[PDB]
Amino acid sequence: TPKLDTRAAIFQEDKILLVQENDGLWSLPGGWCDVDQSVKDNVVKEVKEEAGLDVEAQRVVAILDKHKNNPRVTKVFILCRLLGGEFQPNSETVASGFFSLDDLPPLYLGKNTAEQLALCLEASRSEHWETRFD
Amino acid sequence: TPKLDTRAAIFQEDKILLVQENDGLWSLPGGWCDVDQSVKDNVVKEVKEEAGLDVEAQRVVAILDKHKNNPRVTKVFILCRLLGGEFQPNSETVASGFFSLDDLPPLYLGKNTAEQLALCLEASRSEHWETRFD
Repeated sequence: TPKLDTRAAIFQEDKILLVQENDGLWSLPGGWCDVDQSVKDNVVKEVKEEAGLDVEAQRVVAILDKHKNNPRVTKVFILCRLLGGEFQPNSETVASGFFSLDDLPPLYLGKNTAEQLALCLEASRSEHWETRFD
Repeated sequence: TPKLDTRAAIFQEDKILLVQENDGLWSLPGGWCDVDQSVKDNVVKEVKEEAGLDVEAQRVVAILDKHKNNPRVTKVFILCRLLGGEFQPNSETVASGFFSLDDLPPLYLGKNTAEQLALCLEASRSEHWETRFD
């Protein structure tokens, strides 16, 4: 079957949380779903490990086919609510920050486009949401 | 990553479409997601192949972990809207029908519980829907 990728979208003052990798590109916390873990458990653990943050998985923004949306992977964008924490040294990422969608840092487009981040912001602002899929 | 399973929920007069397998058990059309196909393309093709029906993928009912909900699989329940067609001979299923949730036939519980079918009915009746996940 297609490989599962999970991405967490965390907002504070409508600014999105992004993590920076060794190559200097920025992306939503996430990655390939651990075989023995569910989508929700996987995003929450990845946010803790990559951004030092405690979050609660809240809403499925979108389930998207990488080939149709990014430069065989099914990508699950999960809107998460911040509980707390702070960035800590780790083997996966080197920095994190809250970024305005009008002034984004260089993105790892294969992981998340500006369009997908804008979709996540719209999901965070909506009382009702229709999960997108293709 | 976990294997992806897609299930299509099709309603007519609030009765759900179920397909019967060689073992005499009934389930929603679906199966493991083809590696080169998206979730949507995969459910639509599986409905055509298993039930002889043309449907349009509409809504993500739920993305559920098999281990937490059924007797390492991530299950995607998709609400589909019927376009037309009729049951035809095939190598996967032997019959199909619309069943009332108050009088269901014997189910392949590993594929779909009565609870998951009831969840799909609730999604078909709701103008707004919050996609469930765990």
